[PDB]
Amino acid sequence: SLINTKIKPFKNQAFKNGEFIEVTEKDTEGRWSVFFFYPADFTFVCPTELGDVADHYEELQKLGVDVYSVSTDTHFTHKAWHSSSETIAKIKYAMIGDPTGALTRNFDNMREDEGLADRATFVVDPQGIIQAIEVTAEGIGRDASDLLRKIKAAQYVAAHPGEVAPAKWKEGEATLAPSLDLVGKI
Amino acid sequence: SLINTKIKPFKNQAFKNGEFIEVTEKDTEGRWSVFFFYPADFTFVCPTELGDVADHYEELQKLGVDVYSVSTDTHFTHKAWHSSSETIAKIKYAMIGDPTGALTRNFDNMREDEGLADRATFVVDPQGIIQAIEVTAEGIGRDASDLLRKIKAAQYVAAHPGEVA
Amino acid sequence: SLINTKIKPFKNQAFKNGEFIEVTEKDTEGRWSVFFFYPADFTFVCPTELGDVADHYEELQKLGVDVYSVSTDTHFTHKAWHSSSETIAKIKYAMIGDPTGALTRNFDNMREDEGLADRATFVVDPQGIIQAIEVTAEGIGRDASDLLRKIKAAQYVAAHPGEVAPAKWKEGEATLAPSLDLVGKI
Amino acid sequence: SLINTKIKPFKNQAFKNGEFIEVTEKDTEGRWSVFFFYPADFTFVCPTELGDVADHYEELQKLGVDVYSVSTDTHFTHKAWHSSSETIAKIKYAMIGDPTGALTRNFDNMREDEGLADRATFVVDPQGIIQAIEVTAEGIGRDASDLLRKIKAAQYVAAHPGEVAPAKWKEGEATLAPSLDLVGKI
Amino acid sequence: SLINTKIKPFKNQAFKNGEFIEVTEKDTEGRWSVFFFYPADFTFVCPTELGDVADHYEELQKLGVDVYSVSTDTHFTHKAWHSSSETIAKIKYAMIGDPTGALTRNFDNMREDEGLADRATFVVDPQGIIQAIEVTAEGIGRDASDLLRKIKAAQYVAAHPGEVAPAKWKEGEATLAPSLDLVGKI
Amino acid sequence: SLINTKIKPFKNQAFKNGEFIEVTEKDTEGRWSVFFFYPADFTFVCPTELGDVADHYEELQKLGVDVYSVSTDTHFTHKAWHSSSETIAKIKYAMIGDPTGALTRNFDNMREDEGLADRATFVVDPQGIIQAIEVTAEGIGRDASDLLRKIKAAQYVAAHPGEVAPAKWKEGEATLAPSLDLVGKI
Amino acid sequence: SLINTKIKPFKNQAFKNGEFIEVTEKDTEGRWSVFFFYPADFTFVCPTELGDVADHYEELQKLGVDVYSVSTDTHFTHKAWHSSSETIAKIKYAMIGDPTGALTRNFDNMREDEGLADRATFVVDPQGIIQAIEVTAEGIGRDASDLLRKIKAAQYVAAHPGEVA
Amino acid sequence: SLINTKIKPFKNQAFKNGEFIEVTEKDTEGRWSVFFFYPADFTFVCPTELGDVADHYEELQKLGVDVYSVSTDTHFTHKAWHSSSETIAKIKYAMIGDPTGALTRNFDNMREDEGLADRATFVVDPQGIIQAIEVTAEGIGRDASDLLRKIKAAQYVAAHPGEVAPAKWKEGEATLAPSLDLVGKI
Amino acid sequence: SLINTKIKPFKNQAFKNGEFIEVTEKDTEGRWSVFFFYPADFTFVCPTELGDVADHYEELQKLGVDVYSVSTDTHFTHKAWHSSSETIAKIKYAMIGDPTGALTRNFDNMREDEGLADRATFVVDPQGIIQAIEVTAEGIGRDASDLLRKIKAAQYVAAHPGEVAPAKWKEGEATLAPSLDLVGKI
Amino acid sequence: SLINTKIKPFKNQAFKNGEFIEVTEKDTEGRWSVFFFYPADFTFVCPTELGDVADHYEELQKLGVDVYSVSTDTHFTHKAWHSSSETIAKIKYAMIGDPTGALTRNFDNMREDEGLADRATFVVDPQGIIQAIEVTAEGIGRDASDLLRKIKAAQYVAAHPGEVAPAKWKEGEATLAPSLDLVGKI
Ligand SMILES: [Cl-]
Ligand SMILES: [Cl-]
Ligand SMILES: [K+]
Ligand SMILES: [K+]
Ligand SMILES: [K+]
Ligand SMILES: [K+]
Ligand SMILES: [K+]
Repeated sequence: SLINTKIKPFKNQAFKNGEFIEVTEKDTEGRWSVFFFYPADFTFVCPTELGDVADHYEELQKLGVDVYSVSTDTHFTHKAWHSSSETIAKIKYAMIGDPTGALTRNFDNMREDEGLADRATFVVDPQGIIQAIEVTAEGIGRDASDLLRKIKAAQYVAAHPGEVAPAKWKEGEATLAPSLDLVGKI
Repeated sequence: SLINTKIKPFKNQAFKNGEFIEVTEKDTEGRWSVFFFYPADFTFVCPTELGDVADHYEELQKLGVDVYSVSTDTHFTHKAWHSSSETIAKIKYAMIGDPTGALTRNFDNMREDEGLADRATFVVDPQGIIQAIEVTAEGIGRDASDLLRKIKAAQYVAAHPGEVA
Repeated sequence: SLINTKIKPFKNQAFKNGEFIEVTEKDTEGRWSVFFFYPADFTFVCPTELGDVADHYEELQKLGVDVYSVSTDTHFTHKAWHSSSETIAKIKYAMIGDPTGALTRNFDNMREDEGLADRATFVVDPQGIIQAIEVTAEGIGRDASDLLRKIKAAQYVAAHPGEVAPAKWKEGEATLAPSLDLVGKI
Repeated sequence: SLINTKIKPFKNQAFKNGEFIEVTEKDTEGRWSVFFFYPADFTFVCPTELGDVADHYEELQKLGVDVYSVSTDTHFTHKAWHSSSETIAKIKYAMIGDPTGALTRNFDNMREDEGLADRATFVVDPQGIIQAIEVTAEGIGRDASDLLRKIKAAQYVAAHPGEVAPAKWKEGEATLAPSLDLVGKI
Repeated sequence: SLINTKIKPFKNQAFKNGEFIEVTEKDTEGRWSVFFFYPADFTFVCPTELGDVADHYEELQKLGVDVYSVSTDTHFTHKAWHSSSETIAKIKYAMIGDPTGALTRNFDNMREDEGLADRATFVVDPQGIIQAIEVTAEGIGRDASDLLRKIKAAQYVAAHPGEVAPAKWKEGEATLAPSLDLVGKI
Repeated sequence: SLINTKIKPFKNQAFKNGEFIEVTEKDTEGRWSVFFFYPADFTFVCPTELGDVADHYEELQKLGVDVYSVSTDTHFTHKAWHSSSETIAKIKYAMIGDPTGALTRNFDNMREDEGLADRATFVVDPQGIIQAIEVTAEGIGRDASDLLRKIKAAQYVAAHPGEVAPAKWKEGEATLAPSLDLVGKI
Repeated sequence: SLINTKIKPFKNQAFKNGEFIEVTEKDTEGRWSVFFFYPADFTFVCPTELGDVADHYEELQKLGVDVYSVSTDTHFTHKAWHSSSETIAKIKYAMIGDPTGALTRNFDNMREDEGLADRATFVVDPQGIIQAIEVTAEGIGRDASDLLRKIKAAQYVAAHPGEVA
Repeated sequence: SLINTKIKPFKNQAFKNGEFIEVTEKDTEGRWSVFFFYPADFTFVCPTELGDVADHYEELQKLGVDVYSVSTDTHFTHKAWHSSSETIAKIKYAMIGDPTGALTRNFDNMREDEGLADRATFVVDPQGIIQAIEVTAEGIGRDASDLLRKIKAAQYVAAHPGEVAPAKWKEGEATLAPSLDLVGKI
Repeated sequence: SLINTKIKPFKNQAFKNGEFIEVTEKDTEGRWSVFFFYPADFTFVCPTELGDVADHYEELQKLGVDVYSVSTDTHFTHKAWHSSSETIAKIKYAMIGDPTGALTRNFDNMREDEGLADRATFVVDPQGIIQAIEVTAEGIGRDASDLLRKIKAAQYVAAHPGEVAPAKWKEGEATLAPSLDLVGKI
Repeated sequence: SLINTKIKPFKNQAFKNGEFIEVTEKDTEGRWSVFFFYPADFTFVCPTELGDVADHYEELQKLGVDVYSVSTDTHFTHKAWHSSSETIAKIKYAMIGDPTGALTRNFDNMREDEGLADRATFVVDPQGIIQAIEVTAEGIGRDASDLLRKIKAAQYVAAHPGEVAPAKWKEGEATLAPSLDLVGKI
């Protein structure tokens, strides 16, 4: 999989808080990033997953995490969706348009026979390495709280090399210190 | 990704409740399955995660879900690990050995420079279709409760396609 | 060159008069067809050209001509655009979504570096043969009346094989009949 | 697709106002150029279209636009035709001969089974970029008035970048100024 | 060289005595044929040669020989030239138009850099076998009396097999009988 | 065809007036040359043709024209034939032997199934450019008077550039001056 | 075969006398080496053979010979096996883990359909040259005394090239 | 390695007890075989390894094991060596000559830059599967008694499937019975 | 290498005792054949060798051996040579002409830079198998007596399979009978 | 064909007069060399030919000619053969072993299906050029006296470049001098 690989260069237009901006990989350097892919704008389902990320966005920015939602629609479409839907209107992070499919293909996330991205979330660290990946079928919700947890854990191992976060790890809980004597002990 | 693709045929030995059994894709037919990959027996993060899945195993079995843990170690090694660790001894689901690495590569989950599988979880429906995928870096834990929630969502949308807004 | 070539098979979803439908090359067999490509929904030059075609749609249907607008946006986006623009709301012809870009490539009409189609119009006869092509750069509008004139002329020539319609030909004006005697005499 | 691509180099003999001249792409640089392809000298639809362009050549020159008609006949034949037809006699622009077919193939406009060019018109700006294309079937005549309209719109857009001419736009009519604000409003 | 090879199939339009016709390889079956290539209509050297052939056309028809002049101009152009020039107006043989160059290339007679044929003459027998070739350079005119001489000699060789026409063979002169005894005796 | 191409380099042994010599492309530089190919020594038709050329050899030498007869036999064989035949004994020009076939193939004149050259004559100018070609079939003899006619005409064209020899041009007859005014006047 | 070829570069983790160490070809330079491959930890034939080499290890060390056992299991597994079996606990030479299988394939010794090494022994001289090779089927035992004899013969011919008839 | 693979077909001449015979793989079917390779006949070293096998040959035949020694010399050379050396004279098994190198290459045992086989011994069971392999450098003796041991062990596991022979196994000694309960126990 | 390979099919014209004949491989079947290649007719070393074979042709015919001399000259040249040289005049065997070089290349005997065959002699048995080859440099003569010796030995060996003729073997001398017993004894 | 080609580089071990040596192409530079190939040591026809060459070895060394016998056997085998055959014991020239077959393939002399060389002899001059080749089938012996004759002739021609040695030429007999006058006169 693309776990533990570096993200590839990209250049896309985006809608962000009433403005059109350009995003490239250079904007991700030195930062934590979340690439949040979804198939299409303006479908008949409430865009809850994106709204749930927007609800957590202040906290994600406090942790220095930037969020980019991505679909193969244009930034023009994103802007109209943002005006037409109260849920989407809550989004203050960048909505990237990827009509060439190139960003989606960099993350190996294209449904080629449909021309739409799959429902994938990628966590990328400040050096561009992918640290977590989540892909679900339609109807299987992506929980923004499990995403926050994973990010906090990724930030923790980065700040404490020599330690690993066991299952269900949360802040305050015990970590493990990989060693010879710990081999076969747990 | 492999989302929404059918799992590939496989044939592997496993340790399960004190015996060595053979597992193939025919054992997954008509059942919900969780393929739980981890890098290596006799290490550290791997057992807490495996133990957390063992703690929910009764519940997963009430939902018609089978669990298969997979690493590139042999079934011999799993048996030995099951006898020596208190956390692993709780496991009652099948521990598959994948020394040729074929099952891992079928799930595109190999660390090729280490010969070990990445920390990946796959939810596979009764038709062999992969419905959820999770992969994390060495040190970021999986949450068995989030896995359960997803499995319940997957079962619900299968039973009731189209219930949305 | 796609002039005097046969259209290739396609299968696309479309928005037409409040519903979603499938459109394929078989729906064009036996009919006159206009494939009207444009780059993106929710932009500026695109709606005026599409509305202008919607104004001639009653006349075109009386001539047996079906209209298909095409962009690489999805059919969901078309529907949304249709509900929010007064200009697009008057479209009663099929709005095809081509997110894989396969129909656009069939017509060799993709801006590959943008993932959007160019501003191209094609006139296709009942046998699937393209009889007229028009392509313009981003800021130059098309004129549906010139489009109509070309369709009428195309119909005449199909209906009168040993005749040809000269420059600026309108219904009822003097046509020419290619022969040995007429050679070099105009 | 040739829209928005640069014309290729060429070198051809042409008949222009009683003399044979050489035309190359260097003659087109810094000028607006119309390449008017037609299938054959001493035929029927071909002269009426060429005469119609001649009727507008005074205005086109006034706007800095050069015209080049092109067929696979030789420049010798164009001269004989100029002398024998009262319509061709009024042509004051260069009548290019393309017997190798090289210029016709640069514009991808050969009828390979006939060795004759198709009825295509290309509008080229001072930088060599193709801004408008029109191709019609053998029996359908082109309309010089619509060619004029397009040239004027292409010239306007060159001069007012950030503006675009909507459908049916003519000199002295309202133009659109793309902005974030205007998206989805028309 | 193409001496003693079979002509390849062809299908070309032509002008012959005020009418347009189709010529193919079937029209030459069972007949003797002269393919007279020249570079271009409405030029200078070409008509004098074509006229010289026209003068000898009755004699040729008596010998069962058909003439086919060829250039890469169209049959429309040949008609106009036929009406235009007093030299060309006396041609009663078929003027083939070869705008695709296929017929010229079958006889490996194309000037690929000009798209015009060279000045070549081919004698073809009733079985389609080329028995004589003549190619001269741009500006050197051919002479039909030579052509007739070669034709008469070709026909004798066919009607009297086992004999050969020596240099300067004219009707009534001695012919050689190839044999073992004659080897090195001349 | 090879008309108006430059001869390729060659190196062959030859027999000339009781002596063996080497001939290369350098020996033809600055001179007019006639390459007279024939199929085989000690045959029947070949000597009569070679003799006919021998008769005209003084006239040719006055015009600065050198003769080179060629066959795929060796120079040893040419000598023996020179001693053996009264027709051949009168040849004072160089008899080239081309047993490798390289020289024959440079002139695309090989009968690949026999390993013998066809009956072809090539006129080459001082710059090595072929100005006239003649190929006849096994058994049709060539005529040197024709050859001289083509040679004299080739030389005039070279010494008076901007003029062209019409059909049947002989010394003293009118020549054409290619121009614009003359197009379609003949 | 690989007889008389130079061993290829490698980098692997090993268990040795209670610690994890890294082993590369630089540790073999200037020494006589025995590479002892076996299919899998926590099995049957493998330990008797490994124990027999452990019984001669003091002697092999008196002759300047280093021993490396190799299997496709991890160094973690070797450590666990060393703690649980009385036969393996006697091993004081390095137990190399080869999970990517690179060291095994360098010696052309992989059972590709099992992901396990074949039962092969290689004797490698101080210049990296392979001087003796032995490979046996599953179930045919290696003889550590025959190995010793060969190592002594290899050392003798190296010291005294040409002493024959 | 070739361990546990089937031997490939072969056809070689051999010297055996004063006679020349032919050996193919068909002679190995249903039998145990030992292929004993060695570099060359008639060198300056006493051929002890081959003599040591000859000393054990009666016993090997009682166990139904056939022996074939192989080098790239001819069977002619083997026969002369057998007459000249007392050690070689003891050999009653087949001495195969392999001058094409094909048998040696089937067992991947060629030193290609020398054209001699390496010092390899292969034990092959009645189904053609290689069960043991031994390769040594020069001076490192192959012990025929270790070979007998291996063979007895190979024959034993074949006769008692479900059992394996541990290290140093000899007849009378205990075997192991691969089972789950034995896992990690030894 | 051609020793012990079968001759390839061929079809050539030849001069034999005042007539031209066709020779093919079918003429060689069931006969012993000598293919005597030489570089050129009317040269120096070539006739002395050919005459020497002629001196032995009576004996060769008596032994059922046919002879074929071969060069790249034509059969016409062989006849002229037969008439002019008292040495060649005594040749009663077929003098094959190989102007395509095809027969010479079948025997791999072309001097590719000269288009002449090298001085090679091949002995072919009734089954088409080449049993003896001799090739010499340009200046070295072959000896027909040694050719005879070889033919007689090849015929003896055909007749006494299991026997061989040793060095210097001549009719009625001791021959060897290969056996195991004779190995290493001579 | 290896006639008149240069020998290729080689490096082989040999047995010569009681010792083992290396032989390469450099040992032949500046000397006359005979490469005498034979199939196998310890056989029947081979020794009589080799002994026969050993009988002329004193004469050959007086002529500056070195002899090399070659087989695919090893040099060890040669030595052994040398010690056991009365015939081989008289060989004082180098006996090359070619177990890789590389020298035999250089001379294109391998029986690939046997791994043995054919019965071929090559005469090589001081410049490494092969001047004579002889190959015979398995039972036909070579004659060293014919070999000597060819070497002498080869030496003469090298020593007298404008001369050639005819058929059956022996030292002192009449040689020929190729020239124009001698053509066709023998
Ligand atoms: Cl385009
Ligand atoms: Cl050969
Ligand atoms: K799209
Ligand atoms: K043309
Ligand atoms: K493993
Ligand atoms: K030839
Ligand atoms: K050999």
